[PDB]
Amino acid sequence: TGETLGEKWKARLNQMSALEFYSYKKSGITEVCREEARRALKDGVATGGHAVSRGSAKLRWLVDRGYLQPYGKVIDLGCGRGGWSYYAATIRKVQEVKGYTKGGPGHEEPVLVQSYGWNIVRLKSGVDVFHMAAEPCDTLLCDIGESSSSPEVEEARTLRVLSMVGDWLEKRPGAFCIKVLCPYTSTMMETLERLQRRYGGGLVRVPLSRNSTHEMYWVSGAKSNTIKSVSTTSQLLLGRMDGPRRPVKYEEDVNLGSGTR
Ligand SMILES: C[S@+](CC[C@H](N)C(=O)[O-])C[C@H]1O[C@@H](n2cnc3c(N)ncnc32)[C@H](O)[C@@H]1O
Ligand SMILES: [Cl-]
Ligand SMILES: [Cl-]
Repeated sequence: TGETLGEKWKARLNQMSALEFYSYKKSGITEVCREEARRALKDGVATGGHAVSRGSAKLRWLVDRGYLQPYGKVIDLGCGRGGWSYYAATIRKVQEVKGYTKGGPGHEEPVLVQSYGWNIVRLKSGVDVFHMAAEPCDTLLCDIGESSSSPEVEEARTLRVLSMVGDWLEKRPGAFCIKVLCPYTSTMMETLERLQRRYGGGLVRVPLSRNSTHEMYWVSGAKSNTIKSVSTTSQLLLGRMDGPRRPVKYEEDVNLGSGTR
């Protein structure tokens, strides 16, 4: 034994041919079509309302359902191109958005557009948040955690992120949304129970996530049980391996409009 449902999922995923993998990875998931956004942004459209990444749709999914309620000064850790920061800036109660990402050679760089509220956004590349000192904020967002074929690596990278965000959470933001790349190992589930006892919130699987990642979002507006919410997600991803391939559900891409606040 000792294999976790998610660890069993990850092995199977590892044992899957390329062929099994790419019909699996989107089997039955929710998705936005980026074709129009990607073309407009390539051409230089800044006021067409496009999201700079699929990230805006994911945060929209959570905010549309109250899984979190951004407000005040938003900090966006690992902001990449900025999908979460620009989405944050359209929300009425939000007043300031500060995004930080590493950028450079292998890493997404911030994209400058003029979606609604763009003028309260500042994205800063060249920042390794692991060496950034924590600062107060009202809404704490973190979308760091890069996929790996090894679950030991994914655990390691998730633990590293979670230790870092502890210092930010100790400043007591009222709202938060933290990517947990690997929630599925025994160490992670225990760690996550402990964090939830101290800081509240709970885990949510965003259905725009692909079947090839077990990521879940630790959000201030959930009250869910760690073991049940993570195990439920492992069985979901296991069960989409055994059935025949399901179609993708598209939602509309986000229209972030345009204009200053
Ligand atoms: C792919 S994402 C950004 C997704 C974003 N939420 C959106 O909607 O566009 C996570 C980002 O974290 C950056 N990152 C990874 N490690 C980092 C670190 N130690 N410090 C700062 N940024 C990091 C990656 O380059 C990556 O672009
Ligand atoms: Cl990472
Ligand atoms: Cl990452």
